[PDB]
Amino acid sequence: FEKNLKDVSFRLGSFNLEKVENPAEVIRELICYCLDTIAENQAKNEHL
Amino acid sequence: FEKNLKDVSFRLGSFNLEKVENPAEVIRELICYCLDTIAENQAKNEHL
Repeated sequence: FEKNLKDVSFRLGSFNLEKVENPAEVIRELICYCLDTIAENQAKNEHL
Repeated sequence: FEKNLKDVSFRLGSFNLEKVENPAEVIRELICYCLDTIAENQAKNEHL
């Protein structure tokens, strides 16, 4: 990825990543994080 | 699906599902809505 400016452009960062075997387990943890973090905030929103 | 009491399960209903042809895509939509629903209730929390 790079920081694009008005008619000049320069390098920001890069990762030589290495993928993994579990598309599902990854997506599960992402969804579970959201649904938990959602729910805790609606509890706080009631209390406040 | 079923409800359990009197130490046994009791069917409440049934569905014909169909396996979905575009799996990763409806998953995309779902995690977008969840990331929104975090951010929305988080914004309400800060205000409260």
